Amino acid sequence: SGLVPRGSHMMLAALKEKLAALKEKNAALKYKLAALKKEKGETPELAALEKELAATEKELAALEWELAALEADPNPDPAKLAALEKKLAALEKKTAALEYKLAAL
Repeated sequence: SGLVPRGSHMMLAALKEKLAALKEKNAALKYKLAALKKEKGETPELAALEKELAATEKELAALEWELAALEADPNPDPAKLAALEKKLAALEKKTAALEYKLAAL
């Protein structure tokens, strides 16, 4: 099997920390968003951003279950780990853009 088990073990740990950092970063945008909702009202723009945040929070919770099941697998599928890394990478980019967009409002 070579370095396949070691690569899966290292990628599992990297994705676990990546996901936990995304959960904290996305939850912190709730407080800034609610502050903007209080200051400006629940505008159509702020309402749409709240749905994005809620949807991102919902997906991170589901991907966390997927990561939990892969961590319990004695031989996790490297293809599932690679696909999970790609999803988290895209969620990182959406969260970074939402953070800059909330700071600009």
